[PDB]
Amino acid sequence: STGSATTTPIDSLDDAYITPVQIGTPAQTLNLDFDTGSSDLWVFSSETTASEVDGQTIYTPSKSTTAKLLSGATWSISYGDGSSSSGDVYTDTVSVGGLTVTGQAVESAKKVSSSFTEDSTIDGLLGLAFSTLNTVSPTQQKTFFDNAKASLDSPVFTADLGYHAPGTYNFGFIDTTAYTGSITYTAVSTKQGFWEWTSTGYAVGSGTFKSTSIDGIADTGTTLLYLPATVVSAYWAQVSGAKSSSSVGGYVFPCSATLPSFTFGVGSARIVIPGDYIDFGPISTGSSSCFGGIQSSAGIGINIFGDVALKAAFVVFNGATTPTLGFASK
Repeated sequence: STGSATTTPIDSLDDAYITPVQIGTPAQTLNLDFDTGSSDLWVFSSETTASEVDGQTIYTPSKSTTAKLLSGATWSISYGDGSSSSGDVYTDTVSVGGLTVTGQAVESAKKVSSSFTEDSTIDGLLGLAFSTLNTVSPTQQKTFFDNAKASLDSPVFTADLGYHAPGTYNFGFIDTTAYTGSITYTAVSTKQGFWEWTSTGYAVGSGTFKSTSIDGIADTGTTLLYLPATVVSAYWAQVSGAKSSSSVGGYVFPCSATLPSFTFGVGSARIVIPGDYIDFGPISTGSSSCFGGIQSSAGIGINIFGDVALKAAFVVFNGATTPTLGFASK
């Protein structure tokens, strides 16, 4: 089997991407944030505290003839961005773009933190990291990809995110028309539950490529590119007027700047992020100071190749017996 669905930026800045997911019988379509950095499929629901729902589409398990309460199971997740959610658990039928899993754990929110309520475009998250990170207790549950793997033509899914434009998540096949050149595969450590790999270095604009190992995660659920402070300082030093702002919480730069590109290594291959992908717009409405898309990972504990990086590439999440990650230019 295979599946294919279109993923669309939630706003004009590409702050996140949503992909429609069919849940239950008859189908309830929710637009979920496909997150290779977490392992829970959780949704706004008829159980969510009413004051915490503000425009999202909800899953109503009582209207699904295939939904079954998973007795005694609860979940609670806290994300690196400070957001959180929690609730109970159903099993139900879940389909993405033609690909169907029966018995998928659907984590129904009872509580969401304010940032989720404040974002009316995200109805929940579909985790695509390793099932070892799933938060359901007392019996951990499997991701959608983990449940679908055995049935897929190949045990893979691909992320092709657009810059200011729609893109595609494919399950079970590699679309050889979606990228240029070849796909370079690189090793993955699953010990932390993430798609964790080691970039071979970086360049800023037309500058000299610096060979240096950068360990980090391929995370479709994080907007920006978080890298070591030495690398981020080298990038922003090339932008006249850029500086790190403690009040804003990272590097800002004059909105009139033209940004240089940023290149990261995958083995001997190179992925080039165009400068425009690094512009996240005014820090506040009407400001002429703009927020940078490359930020220090220093307070995080891990480097994060988020959407800024991944949308420059066609990315293969290879779930073979020994998982690997593939990157191609596009």
